[PDB]
Amino acid sequence: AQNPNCNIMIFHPTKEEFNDFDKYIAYMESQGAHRAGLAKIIPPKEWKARETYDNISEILIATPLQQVASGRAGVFTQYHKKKKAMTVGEYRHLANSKKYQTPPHQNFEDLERKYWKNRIYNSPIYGADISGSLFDENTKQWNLGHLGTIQDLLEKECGVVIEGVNTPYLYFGMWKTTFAWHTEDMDLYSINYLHLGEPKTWYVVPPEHGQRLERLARELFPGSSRGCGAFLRHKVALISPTVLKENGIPFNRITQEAGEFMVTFPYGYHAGFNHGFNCAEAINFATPRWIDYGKMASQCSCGEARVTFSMDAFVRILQPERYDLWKRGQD
Ligand SMILES: O=C(O)CNC(=O)C(=O)O
Ligand SMILES: [Mg+2]
Ligand code: NI
Ligand SMILES: [Zn+2]
Repeated sequence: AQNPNCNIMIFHPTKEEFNDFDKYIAYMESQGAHRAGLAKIIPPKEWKARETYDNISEILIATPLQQVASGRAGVFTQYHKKKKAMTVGEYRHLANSKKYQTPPHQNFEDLERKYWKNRIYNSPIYGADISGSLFDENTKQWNLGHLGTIQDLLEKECGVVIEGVNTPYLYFGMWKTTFAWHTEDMDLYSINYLHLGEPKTWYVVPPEHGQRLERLARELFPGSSRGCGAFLRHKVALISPTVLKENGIPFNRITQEAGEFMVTFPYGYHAGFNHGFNCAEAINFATPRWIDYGKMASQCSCGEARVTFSMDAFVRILQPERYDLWKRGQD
C-alpha cells in the first residue's frame, strides 16, 4: 500500500504532466497522496495563473466576515459577524494596518506558535466565498474556472443528468483569518490555488481516521454535538495541534505559499490560518473514486449549514433516503 503513514506529499509536475488534470490527480492517488487527506502541487516553472495582479483592488467583498472566537486557546468556536462591504483595496489596507498586520516573527514555526497562543484574543476579517476567478482565460492548464464539473462527472460515471453548476470562489485573508475543521460538501475534493500574498498553514486528518476527529469533536463541543449529528458541517470549530496530539488524533501540517496548489481529498478534514494579506481561489471537484464518499457523506439537517443550489441534486441522487429530512433543514 502506498504512503501507509499518510504523509502529505508534494508534487512537481512537468509542463507535459500539467496538461491533463484528471490524469495527474489519478497519478497522485497511485502514489498514495490521498491517504494524507491533502497534497501540495508545485506548478512547472513555465506556468503562470495570470500575467499580473495589478488590477485586483476593484473586486468587491460584499460581505466581509469578522471571525469572533469563544473558548480557550486550543479549543474554540468562531462566529462570523457580517460587516459592511469593502473593496479588496480597502481590505488590503485594513489587513496591513497596525491593528491587523502580521506581528514580527522569526519563521513559520514562531508564527504558528503565536497563532495558537493568541488567535482567540483578536477578531480578524475574512473575505470568503466570493464567486469568481482570477485565472486568465488564456491559462489552459489547471485553470480552476475550466475544470470539468461535478455534474458532468456524475453523468459520466452514473448516467444521471442533473441541474447545477460548479464555479470557483475567491478568499481574501489577513493574519489570523481561520478556516475551521471541515470536509467538503458531500465529501468532495477541493483544489485551492494561492494567487498572491502571504502563506496559508493547513492541518489535515487522514480520511481513514476522520471518525477519530469527529469523536473528539463531540467530546470537546458537547452541546453542538447534541444539536446536530454533523455539526462540523457548520464550519465553526477549531482544535489546536497540541490538543490533537494530547488526544492521539493523527494529523499532518503544511504551509502553502503563493503560486502553489493544494488538493484536499474526499473526507480529509482540514483547518488552517492565513499568515497575512493573501488571495486564494478554490473549487470543489469530483473523480470516479469520490462517488462512494458522496454516497456516505454525513449531512447537517439542523439547518445551520445551509449550502449551495447544486448540493440538492447530489443529495437527491446519491442519498435519496436522506433527501426529505435534509431538505427540511435546507428550507
Ligand atoms: O482557503 C480557505 O480559507 C479555505 N479553503 C478550503 O477549505 C479548501 O480550499 O478546501
Ligand atoms: Mg480590480
Ligand atoms: Ni475546504
Ligand atoms: Zn447542523
